[PDB]
Amino acid sequence: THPDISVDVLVIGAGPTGLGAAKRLNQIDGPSWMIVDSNETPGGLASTDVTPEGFLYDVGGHVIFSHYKYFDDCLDEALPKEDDWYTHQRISYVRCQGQWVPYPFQNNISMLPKEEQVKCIDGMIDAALEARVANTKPKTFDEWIVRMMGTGIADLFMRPYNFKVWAVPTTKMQCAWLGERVAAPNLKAVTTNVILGKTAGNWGPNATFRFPARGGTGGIWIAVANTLPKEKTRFGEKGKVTKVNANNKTVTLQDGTTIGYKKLVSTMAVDFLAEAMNDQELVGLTKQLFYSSTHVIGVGVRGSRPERIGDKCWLYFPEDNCPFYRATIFSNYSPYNQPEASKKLPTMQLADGSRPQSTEAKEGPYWSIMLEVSESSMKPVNQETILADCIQGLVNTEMLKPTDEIVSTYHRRFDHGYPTPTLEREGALTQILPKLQDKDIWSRGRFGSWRYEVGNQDHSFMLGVEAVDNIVNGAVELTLNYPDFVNGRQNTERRLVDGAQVFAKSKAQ
Amino acid sequence: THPDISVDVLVIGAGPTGLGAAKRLNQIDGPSWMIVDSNETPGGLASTDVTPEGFLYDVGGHVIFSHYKYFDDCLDEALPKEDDWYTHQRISYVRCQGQWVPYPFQNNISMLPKEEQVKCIDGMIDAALEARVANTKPKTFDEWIVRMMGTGIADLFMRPYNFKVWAVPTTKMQCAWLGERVAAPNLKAVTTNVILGKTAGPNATFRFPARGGTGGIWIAVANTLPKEKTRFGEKGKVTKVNANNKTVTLQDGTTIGYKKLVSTMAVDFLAEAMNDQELVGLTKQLFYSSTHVIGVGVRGSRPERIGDKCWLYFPEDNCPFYRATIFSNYSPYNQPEASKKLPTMQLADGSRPQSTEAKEGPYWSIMLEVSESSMKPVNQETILADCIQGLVNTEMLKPTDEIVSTYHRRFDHGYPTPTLEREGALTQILPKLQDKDIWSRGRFGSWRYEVGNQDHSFMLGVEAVDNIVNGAVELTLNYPDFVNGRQNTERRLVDGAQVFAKSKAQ
Amino acid sequence: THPDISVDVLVIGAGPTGLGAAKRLNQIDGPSWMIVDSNETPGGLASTDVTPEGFLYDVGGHVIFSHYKYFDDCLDEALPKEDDWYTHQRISYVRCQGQWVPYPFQNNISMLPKEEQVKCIDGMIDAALEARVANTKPKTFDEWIVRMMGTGIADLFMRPYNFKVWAVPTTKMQCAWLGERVAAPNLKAVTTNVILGKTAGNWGPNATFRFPARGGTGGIWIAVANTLPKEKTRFGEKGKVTKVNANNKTVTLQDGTTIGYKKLVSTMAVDFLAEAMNDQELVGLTKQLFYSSTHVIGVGVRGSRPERIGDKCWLYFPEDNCPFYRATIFSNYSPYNQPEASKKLPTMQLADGSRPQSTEAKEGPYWSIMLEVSESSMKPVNQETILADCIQGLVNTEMLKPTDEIVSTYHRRFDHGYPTPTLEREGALTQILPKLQDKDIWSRGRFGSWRYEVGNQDHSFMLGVEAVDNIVNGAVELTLNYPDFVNGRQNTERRLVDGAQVFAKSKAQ
Amino acid sequence: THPDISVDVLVIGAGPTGLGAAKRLNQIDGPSWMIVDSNETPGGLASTDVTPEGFLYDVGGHVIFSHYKYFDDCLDEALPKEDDWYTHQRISYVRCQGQWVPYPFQNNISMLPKEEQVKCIDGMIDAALEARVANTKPKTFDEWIVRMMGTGIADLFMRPYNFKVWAVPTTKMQCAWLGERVAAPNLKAVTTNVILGKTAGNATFRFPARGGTGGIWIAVANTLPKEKTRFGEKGKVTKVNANNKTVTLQDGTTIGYKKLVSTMAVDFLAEAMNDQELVGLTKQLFYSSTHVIGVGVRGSRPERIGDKCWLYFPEDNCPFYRATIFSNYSPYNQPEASKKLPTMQLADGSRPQSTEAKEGPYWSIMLEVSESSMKPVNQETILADCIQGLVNTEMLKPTDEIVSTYHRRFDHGYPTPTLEREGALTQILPKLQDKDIWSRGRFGSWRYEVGNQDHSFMLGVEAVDNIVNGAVELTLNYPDFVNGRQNTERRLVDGAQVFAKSKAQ
Repeated sequence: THPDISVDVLVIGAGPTGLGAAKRLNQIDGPSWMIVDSNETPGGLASTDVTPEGFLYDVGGHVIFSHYKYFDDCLDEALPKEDDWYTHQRISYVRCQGQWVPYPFQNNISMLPKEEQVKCIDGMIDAALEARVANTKPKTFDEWIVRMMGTGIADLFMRPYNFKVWAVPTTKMQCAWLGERVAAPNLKAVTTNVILGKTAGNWGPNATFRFPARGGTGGIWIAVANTLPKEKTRFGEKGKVTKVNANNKTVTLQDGTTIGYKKLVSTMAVDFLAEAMNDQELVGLTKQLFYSSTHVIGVGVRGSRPERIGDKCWLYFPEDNCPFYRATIFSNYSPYNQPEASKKLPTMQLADGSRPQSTEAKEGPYWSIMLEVSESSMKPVNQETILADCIQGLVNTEMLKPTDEIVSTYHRRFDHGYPTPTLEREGALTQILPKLQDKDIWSRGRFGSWRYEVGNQDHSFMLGVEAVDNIVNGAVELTLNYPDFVNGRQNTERRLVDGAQVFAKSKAQ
Repeated sequence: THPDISVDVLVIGAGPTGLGAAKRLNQIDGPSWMIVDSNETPGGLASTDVTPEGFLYDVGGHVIFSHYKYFDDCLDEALPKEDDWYTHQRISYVRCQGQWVPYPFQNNISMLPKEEQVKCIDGMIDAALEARVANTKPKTFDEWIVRMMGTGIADLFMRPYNFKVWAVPTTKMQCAWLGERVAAPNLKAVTTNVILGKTAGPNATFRFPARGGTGGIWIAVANTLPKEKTRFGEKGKVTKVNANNKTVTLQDGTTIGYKKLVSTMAVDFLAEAMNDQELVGLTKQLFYSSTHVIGVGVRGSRPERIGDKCWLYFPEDNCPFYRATIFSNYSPYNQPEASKKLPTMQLADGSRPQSTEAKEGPYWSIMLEVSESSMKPVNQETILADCIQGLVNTEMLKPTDEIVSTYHRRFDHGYPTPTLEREGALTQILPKLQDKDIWSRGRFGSWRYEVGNQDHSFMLGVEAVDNIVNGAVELTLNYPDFVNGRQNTERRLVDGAQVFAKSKAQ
Repeated sequence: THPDISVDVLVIGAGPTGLGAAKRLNQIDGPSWMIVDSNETPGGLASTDVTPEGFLYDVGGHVIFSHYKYFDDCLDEALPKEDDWYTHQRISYVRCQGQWVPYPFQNNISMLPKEEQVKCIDGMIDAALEARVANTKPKTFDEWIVRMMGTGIADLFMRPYNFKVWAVPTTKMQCAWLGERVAAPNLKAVTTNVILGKTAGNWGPNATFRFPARGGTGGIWIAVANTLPKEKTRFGEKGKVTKVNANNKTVTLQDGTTIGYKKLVSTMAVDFLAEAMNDQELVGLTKQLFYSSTHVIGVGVRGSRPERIGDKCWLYFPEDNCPFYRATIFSNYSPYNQPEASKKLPTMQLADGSRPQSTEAKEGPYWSIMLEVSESSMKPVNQETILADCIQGLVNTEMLKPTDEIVSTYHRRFDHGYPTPTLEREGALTQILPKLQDKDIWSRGRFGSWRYEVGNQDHSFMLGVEAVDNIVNGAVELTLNYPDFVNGRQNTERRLVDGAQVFAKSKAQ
Repeated sequence: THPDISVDVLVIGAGPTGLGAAKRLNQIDGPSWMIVDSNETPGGLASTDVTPEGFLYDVGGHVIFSHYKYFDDCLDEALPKEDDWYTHQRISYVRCQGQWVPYPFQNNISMLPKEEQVKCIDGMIDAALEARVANTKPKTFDEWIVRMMGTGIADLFMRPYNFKVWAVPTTKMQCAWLGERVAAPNLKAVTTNVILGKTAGNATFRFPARGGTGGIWIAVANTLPKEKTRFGEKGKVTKVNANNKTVTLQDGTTIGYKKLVSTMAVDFLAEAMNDQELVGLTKQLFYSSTHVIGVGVRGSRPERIGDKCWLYFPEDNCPFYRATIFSNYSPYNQPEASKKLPTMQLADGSRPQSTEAKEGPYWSIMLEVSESSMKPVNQETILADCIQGLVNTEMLKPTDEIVSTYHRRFDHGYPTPTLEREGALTQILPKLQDKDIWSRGRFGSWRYEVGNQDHSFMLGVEAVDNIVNGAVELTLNYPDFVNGRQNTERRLVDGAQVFAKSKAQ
């Protein structure tokens, strides 16, 4: 019984990964292919929501750094205008004891209370002397943190911050995900800055990342998707997969439609994939994995951008005076992420939670704040009070004066937000992925692979690109199995226009 | 002006590297391509010569272990019959003080005289203690050796042997080529064997062609190539390379135009043919050694003591060769059958035969290698006599043994020497050539011994093409450690592209 | 009220320590002095007992190495003839798995089952590697052992043997007592003998110790005591101290006699001293000290000395096929430690434990075996049965045949056998000794100072000598406070005839 | 034949070492003894000279820390009044880049310029990381310095300073002499101070109120029975016959001894013995000569330099390696304000306005300069260069009026801890010992570790105690042992003397 549709390669999911596979599939333009997604808007969790008042909010951060030229070609194609991008300085600050400590944290303890400085330096001196002798590798994320920068810096930043991040204690996670690099501290660099009292960090003006002028991050994956042949695309309720028969290689859609495939590139969460296949073996193995939920809170506020935050990026918060682990002045990325000044809007509430004087609609200008909070069984989140608690924190950290007028609020909860690099992660993945692979199924992506190391928009995109390259050209899936390898090098070989397309085109001439 | 022939991808050289490139270019079957070689018989320095008496002798050894599936696939295609191959045990012995020490050397010191075992163990104990503290990497091959297995084993084996091999002292060579594995000994392993007296079944295996020798593989492989895209013989000899206009001048005058050039000739010859004085200067910084390949056919049965098909390494001074093997053990067709009659040329002791009568066999064969360089000269007139004598000293030939054949050929460019100055030159030479759309690859193409093996060189060409076409990462070129530490299964002789393009017609 | 007797320096106890003080006091011959002991026979716990059948047994071992020339002069004086001493080779064996493993045990594992050789070598290799990096000192006797020769040799010899010796597990003892010599194994030496199958250790022929030709060890201290002015000695029931009044510097004897002193050198067990002072403070502190009891078993046997046991030395037993931790062929030290061959003695029992054939008295020759068993609250000893167990042990270790005729037996139990180098030892001693010192009481000796490191005859003797030298000439008590210092050097300065005596005799001339 | 005099024990030299032997010989009061010295004034190179103007200068420093109670007892006896001593704080400074770095140097790098602190901490971070792995002992003085405090502190202070002191590069000297304390820096201690910006290293030493340091040894000698002494031209040793145990004096007097305690320089001793074997071995020893300069200045003492202590100078803007405001130890080391003295010259070197003698008050400075075959010293200009240095280091204003100058050169100033030292002494000392000669002292034993006044004094004390009571010579053979502990056992009144007195009663 032949299916309704028959393609060589079927890509499920129109996120960075899905589009990655699709963009390479369409570049090779050889075997037949098709891409599906239950959402009519391509980009997935890399999209950009908007508020009724017109405030944009990235659901999945932004690419501050790409490791592949291929990824760059694909972005340059979608948004080819210099006016499509706003280059920004890669900045970073850590909120510690009423201080904005620039990245990296260690090289800036010179602006912490001197007593604290001592506890830190001593801690590193211990880590530096133990490293000089260390003959083993760290077993947990915790051990990895100590060895790298002593207990002192381990009690002020890393430990407490990484809990608010992964909602899981550092002792329950592996550390191989961080890289192959030796866990050894640099005393000279840290002591020097303390002595000179010198402060530094970020990078100027060389280290820069680009952000899309309009539409937020979602606009990027939208533009890319539009470079595809629309007949091969299938987005919306018509593209929602409900059943996956790995045995006869047939996918059933929600309406009932069935698609046959020779190779399957799945970018949905593997735990969902397992159920769609109804394989109690995979469902059992997938349950061994672990993830955290994330609350993306947004806050629009009237007035110009406060001097004390100026040029921006993200801010890390290791302390207790706030529920969020990181924040960001999203208004600093592009003026079009907010309504213009002329736009008039009523004030919903003040920063202290008080009532607005008047309900009248006053005009801008406007600036916007975006932040994130993690949820898991070890770190529960009150869905109702977390938005108000964030606004409180924004005040505690002195990012909002209680007299600040909030014009817009935002709050969405993502069940699958962070593929946790637990200690049991690989023990499970070393079974799951091979099994799926035996069924000619390439499960790749942030939750398709379940490896945070390669969950970035540039990594995920290449996962798809490489999964395909493997299926067709038998290319090695580097990013999937060797994160350190790709990260520690400039990947420039593969381009949007390889010698194949060059020769086939000059072939006509 | 337009050249006589014009192809997208021109491959120069018909060795494993060249044939590797050709195989991928022919698999992809997209962009126009052509492979040339000044020699009319494909295979290059991986070919098999034959003596007038009928003895086979490979000139570039054989593959004991493949690192890629794509390499196996191409071999299966050239020799599809099980009968085309013989499977042998991977084994190795070091001749040290009248003893045959199993590989690996350090795990079998229990074969050495005990007094010597002490000096080895003590040395490793020093190594083990220093490794516990080491915070840097070895800088020379010699440093690496010491850290790995101490001075005891260094003076007994590693140091003397590696000079006989590279014709260059261990102190003049880098050590990164050996891999990125930490230079630290394993006492517990070494001590255990000595204590238990144990000497380290199915075992791992390698395959050798039933007929033709190693060269027979590359001939069969080249046959699966569209003959019209091949040009072997004096008609394919490259005499000039114009990198500016991308044109290659053959010996007969024929000119070939290319977009991409995969050159597999010695990069010092390439620079010459380009008349690029800059490259010639840089290329002079590289170093290499010359190898003498000697072969000896002898009447009678094989010595009982040495039945295994493998390598025998010789660190000592009682023989000029550093490497030897009973080539007749690999396949019974590397030497004439028993019924064939041949006269005795000389006895192993160098004496004269009693008569010139042509008698029957059977026959066994030995091959051995000798290295030559400015730091290690070789008398080409007496080297063979010295080898035979050495074959007596190592008790591989009785002075009474009857020698039936002698083979002797000298290869100018034998080994690409991993010197301390190598990468210093190669990081200039390769990128520049790359800026002219020229992929200089291979044993002497890229000059890296780490990947100068048959299976490595073959992939250097394959990957080079895959880089030119599908924009693949040349992993074997820039990351020997990576490809060597894993099983390269992805790339196949039949990839998804061919499967899908074919089933499409259906 | 004034004491019946008055001296400047009073020495309580006529063991090696007390005798040492007396000898230096008689040599100086300046300040008035007197030495008392409740025992009629001088020598203390370094005496020699005799069985009815005429077998000698040292209750306190014998000197195998002198660390001081002064100790030599005094022995030379007491026993001036060459026919008074027998010089023997310092040899030693450890009984391990049916093998006599020469000292040191590590350098002779080349005699154990090869499977054992492996576990030992690996252990040392681990020890050698950790030592190269070690930046701290061992805290207990156990850590010190592991650091020296790895767990392999630790589980085979050290650990089990040292419990049988100290009646306390190696984890409950300090290791400062062993010396300041760095705990690091010698791999090359050990592996060499294993490879060569070489055997050596019990040094010869210049590593020698001398032994008294007659009277056993006890004869030495009896001869040494005789060199003293008898009117200054007071041994027997007339010399028993029953009370010490530190406040008015008076001692009360059993008969009621009182001796007044300026300085007191008390060589009795410090815990008993505290009790004879009625000082509850010192009694409490002294309770924190720990000791073990020792049973000394003797076995006289008919026949010549077997060939295997051969020469004169000590034998160590880590294994539990015997109750004793060390044994010695006491008949090899001197022919006069047992009856002559013409002496007729009946057979008491056979080694197997059965009753002999006839009760008739037969001739010799005879040989003797001496051994020791420790006792504590953690290692109890059945006093009624331990003798038969030792004899059984001698059979199991194959020192006696079941057919060997036992002619004599000996069994004495010493309550205070060994001063135990527990972890709490110096916590108490650094309190006890100073307090007694403030009262002008030099508490010195095996149980006077409670430090086993210097509890030997040669050490003890000097503890007394140096105590007197400190009292009179203000000398430094090196042996008491710096064990390593004296042991690691040749003490030749102090002689039985110093310049003081020489210049006084020549001034005479 | 028989000698003019015959004693059981003869002591040669009335310096701290010799007097230490005489003090114990007299305390024991048993065997016959006598002590000689070619100088009528006892104290040796621990004496105190005086300028014609009335300024005192110690030729051999002063004790800042005693390691023996016996040493204290003997000074207490010589100067029994409390008014005899002044107690000052133990302190010292290093002059580095117009800065006064408190001791110890490392713990006060927070006084150096910021940039310099980086080089120093970076250097120590290297030293600390290497010591964590070190498995051998330093072979030279230099190696010891590099391991202890890194190359930064080495190039800035230690290396250049030590050459000015020993007149020999740090690479030519052993390092056992500094002690057996593990050569390893303390980062936490050093970093803490820099971080806290705090400055730190009560602890005191005593200095005689009158007569300077020499006054001490003069009083100590006075406690000896004069008939057993013999100081002056009459006590000069000119010959030593070690075979018949007879010493000849300059006048011709012959002294017969049983044991000889010689405290003269061992190289001179060998000469006086006419023993070519020892003379040869003695040549392997090395020493530096020292110049002791004294400056008398009119007016009050500079504000910033009020503490009486040592000031060390590693830099080359002055020839001296150490200096001290000797006028801060006691107001009696210089003339009283009412004293009238003419100005000899100004600190800038120029001439005075008038030659009239004006009143004080006065203050004083002393400094030391080393000399050797590897560090020559011009004797005719060294004084003027030291004055210039005092100006460069800003201790003297070019307008300061100099009222007195002192300059003496000592051939045998310091016993150099060279690499060859022990190889020579382990032969020389035993050989003399076999001849019943106890060659002890600063140049008698040649070991700088124990060449201080408190050590030297004990070298004699223990030499006698060895000859008489058979005591171990700890100070001679185990400097670390005696230094790392408080030596309280031996006292000026031992139990021997208590029991002899109470025996009379």
